[PDB]
Amino acid sequence: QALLRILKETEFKKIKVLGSGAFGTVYKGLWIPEGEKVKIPVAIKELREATSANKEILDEAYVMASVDNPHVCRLLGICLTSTVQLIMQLMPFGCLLDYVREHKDNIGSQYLLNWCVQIAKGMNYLEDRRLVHRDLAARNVLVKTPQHVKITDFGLAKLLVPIKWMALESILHRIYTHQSDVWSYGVTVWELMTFGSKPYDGIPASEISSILEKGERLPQPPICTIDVYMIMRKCWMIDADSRPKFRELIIEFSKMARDPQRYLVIQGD
Ligand SMILES: *CCC(=O)N[C@@H]1CN(c2nc(Nc3cn(C)nc3OC)c3ncn(C)c3n2)C[C@H]1F
Repeated sequence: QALLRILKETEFKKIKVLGSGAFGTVYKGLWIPEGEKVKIPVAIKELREATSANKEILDEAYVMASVDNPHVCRLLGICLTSTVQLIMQLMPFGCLLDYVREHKDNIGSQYLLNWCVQIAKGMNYLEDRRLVHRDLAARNVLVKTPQHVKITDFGLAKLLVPIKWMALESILHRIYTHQSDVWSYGVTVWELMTFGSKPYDGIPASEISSILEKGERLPQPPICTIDVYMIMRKCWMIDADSRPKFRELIIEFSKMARDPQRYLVIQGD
């Protein structure tokens, strides 16, 4: 339990709002641990107040605090009052979804393929721990530096619907496995390769199941060669066991990262 710090209310201060939504509020703030001589920049995520067991909350937070990988965000500390407040390291460049949209003209093939490797490394770490993420998406990848991204919000779903990132078996039967995480990974890569386009844009969530049942899939991004699109398509196979494994995705995307211009055709790159 020494991985999870229980923070007093005086030990952290919210300074600036970073974002707000149905989940709650995320702040940029300071962590001032008592009996220490340092003030640490952190993000503070205050979940929306709920009418619903503390023992199971701490137990899940202990798991979130136990993740130890350069490409998965760790839970630094927690503060339980009428609300749940999660403290973690501040990722100054924000979410990868906003980043690829803001830098669509200045992102080369090497950055994109390196991100695919790092996301697959983080997800493979979780699979080795027998942990399922359930909400992998570009909005849930954070940018520590342009060459270092981390998967965020692990365990938050269990602590508490992204239809367009979900595998068909998850939509129809609410089944979540590592192989359904692979489907979400495929959609995430598609978000990256389109510089942040919305998947199935304008299509209501209730229609997605019938799109997948008919055999339709997200279209090939303009910059993607057929080798990269084949990986995305394999992530979206109906048979979950036929999808790639995260360990295989690391190998194949690391191979492409060694000659990135061969696999992504980007103007000016
Ligand atoms: C794209 C998804 C999204 O917009 N999420 C918002 C922002 N969130 C968030 N942001 C950061 N870093 C950051 C973002 N901005 C605009 N400035 C900074 O730092 C200066 C972050 N670091 C750690 N964690 C958990 C973060 N979350 C979540 C939504 F509010």
